[PDB]
Amino acid sequence: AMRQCAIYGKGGIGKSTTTQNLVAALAEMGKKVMIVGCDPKADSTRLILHSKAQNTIMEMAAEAGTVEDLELEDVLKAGYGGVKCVESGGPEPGVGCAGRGVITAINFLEEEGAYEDDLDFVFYDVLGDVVCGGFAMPIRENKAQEIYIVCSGEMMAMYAANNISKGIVKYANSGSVRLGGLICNSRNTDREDELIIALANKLGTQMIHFVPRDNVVQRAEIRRMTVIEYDPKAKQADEYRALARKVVDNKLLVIPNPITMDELEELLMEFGI
Amino acid sequence: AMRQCAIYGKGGIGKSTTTQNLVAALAEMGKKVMIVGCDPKADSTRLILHSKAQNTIMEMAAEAGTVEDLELEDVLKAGYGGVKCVESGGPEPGVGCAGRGVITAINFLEEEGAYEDDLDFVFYDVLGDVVCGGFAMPIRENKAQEIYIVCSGEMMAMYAANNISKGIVKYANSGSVRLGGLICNSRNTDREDELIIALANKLGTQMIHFVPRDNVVQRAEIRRMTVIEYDPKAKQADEYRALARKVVDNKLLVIPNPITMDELEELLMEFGI
Ligand SMILES: Nc1ncnc2c1ncn2[C@@H]1O[C@H](COP(=O)(O)OP(=O)(O)O)[C@@H](O)[C@H]1O
Ligand SMILES: Nc1ncnc2c1ncn2[C@@H]1O[C@H](COP(=O)(O)OP(=O)(O)O)[C@@H](O)[C@H]1O
Ligand SMILES: [Mg+2]
Ligand SMILES: [Mg+2]
Repeated sequence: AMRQCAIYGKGGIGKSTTTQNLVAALAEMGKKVMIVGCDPKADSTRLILHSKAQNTIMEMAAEAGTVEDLELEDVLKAGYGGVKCVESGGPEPGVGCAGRGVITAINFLEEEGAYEDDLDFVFYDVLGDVVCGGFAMPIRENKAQEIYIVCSGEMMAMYAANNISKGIVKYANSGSVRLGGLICNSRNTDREDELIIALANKLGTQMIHFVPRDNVVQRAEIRRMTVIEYDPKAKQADEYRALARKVVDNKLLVIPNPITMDELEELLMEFGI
Repeated sequence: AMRQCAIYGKGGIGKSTTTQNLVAALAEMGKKVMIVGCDPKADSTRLILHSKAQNTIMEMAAEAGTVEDLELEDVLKAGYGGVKCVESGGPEPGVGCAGRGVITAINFLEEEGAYEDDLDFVFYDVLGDVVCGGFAMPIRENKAQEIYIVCSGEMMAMYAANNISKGIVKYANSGSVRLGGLICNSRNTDREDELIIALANKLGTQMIHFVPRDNVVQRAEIRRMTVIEYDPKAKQADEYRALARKVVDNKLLVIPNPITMDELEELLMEFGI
């Protein structure tokens, strides 16, 4: 078996930084992991690959002719800890549906046997500002059974978490996609941990980890590395190791209870944010 | 004539706060303005209307039967300074295309004669994390001739500005949609104004105003008002008045020059962000 997980959240909240560091910690532990980038920004694997980014399936298919002219061994790339990496890509802005590349990529990976039994985890890093097209496909088509939402005390980040949860509820009659937890990627605000715990409880889930804001992230990323590789002794490396451990041990996967806008505002008012 | 403007930018960057305050300042000056909300969050008019939000055209059409059963006088609502307000709405998460309501709304407004000659400005407040579907329609279909992008020193906010600019370039052969400027909505970071000026120069535009981070915004919004209405003497009210004046006087509308990821990273490295 393998655990298929998707990391969702609003743009800029820390999906790719959190995913790549979490996965590096899992690889450091001895797990076999694949990351599938499902965000048009297409830099979801660069810290594993030590790279600028990664050429996308959409780009490589266009240069080869069709996606069938591609071979998996040409598309998947291995980096830190043997983690395997692939980017979906997507159409240029103003052209077609921004999520169309996700559908092409996941189908290609399935057909070509990328989901070999020896994998322990797959992580999809998915744009979450809209829940439609290819960005909804991991939920709609039962590709990621465990959804973890990166958020913060920012109202927009909490709204996004609630919106993603509404999408999970919409497809709960089929497949087995569930909300696994919230990950608070801190903005260094007071009581932020308490706020995200409260939100998770209202949704029916948990806050799986509170990730502190730490400048070591930027110093590692300037050098195209995870904190795990860049400075294994960093306090922030231990934070990502704690997040990885709790993801491994997590057994709570729920159909969430989306809340009203009044509930979100009350949370913010209460915790003095 | 009227000036048709659209405010784009990544989620949570300050589009709705900036738009409603800018428009309040324009109304305070004696201009006649309409705001069209083009973000599924659907709270782009609440500070003009003193409201929780506004019921959307998609919602009202469903309750009436068809969009043709709606009357403009039932849909448009007037608030502070006589500013007229309408919300597009959109499908629930996981269902259909998140931007579909924008197409329905703009077409309804055009057909029903909402664009009366006495209007001086129309502002569309548009989700910008993806540039596709109804979110691209104001650009693709020549609805907003002047695009202003709210951003900040945040890398993701600058990436979004570059992405929106790529969409403008894509449709420059038809219609007359142009980039009018960048608005820096500050994160209280050092040299942020210099950084956004540099980005604007690389794109071929200008930074039309630097909006400071000021807690008076939250105090006004808790009370469902713009800063302009809440505390007309606030320093931040004068900031929005300066932004409004410069939008009124702006004559630079360009086909932008999108930059490479290396250029963005160099900007960030240079200004020590
Ligand atoms: N815990 C953290 N501490 C410091 N910086 C962070 C942290 N998490 C993310 N960042 C920074 O935030 C920015 C956006 O993170 P990213 O993972 O790219 O967001 P997303 O993938 O959700 O768009 C990056 O520059 C990253 O270095
Ligand atoms: N200049 C500012 N100073 C302080 N808070 C701000 C400022 N601009 C925006 N905000 C706050 O940022 C949050 C997001 O702004 P909003 O306009 O809703 O973003 P968007 O419409 O782009 O999603 C709001 O809570 C708003 O009060
Ligand atoms: Mg990312
Ligand atoms: Mg808004």
